[PDB]
Amino acid sequence: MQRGIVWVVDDDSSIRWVLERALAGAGLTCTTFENGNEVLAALASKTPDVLLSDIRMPGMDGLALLKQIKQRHPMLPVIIMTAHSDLDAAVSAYQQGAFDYLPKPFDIDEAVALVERAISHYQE
Repeated sequence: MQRGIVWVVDDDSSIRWVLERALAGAGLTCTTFENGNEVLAALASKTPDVLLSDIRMPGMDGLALLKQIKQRHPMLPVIIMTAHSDLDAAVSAYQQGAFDYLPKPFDIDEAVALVERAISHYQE
């Protein structure tokens, strides 16, 4: 309902700036690493309110990371974020139980509200 965890794994300072500039400014918990690999160590420990997996970056990938949140506990809200590459998953994801497609670059202005959009579904 108010504030929450925000994990964004991507390889780009351009998307990391606007992102951290939105959360840190909105009081939302800002979190970043680089590739799904890093997020893994954090995933096994806890689960964010919403993450934007990336399937098109020099870091690692989005399948290896999504395979955890999907297997470990797919009940959590997840959003697919990437470019034309691997965009085919944008469809299958929906049938699998995806939330939406927030490709980058994007406007954090809309993301800030989209972050809670899913969290609400699991209102405590």
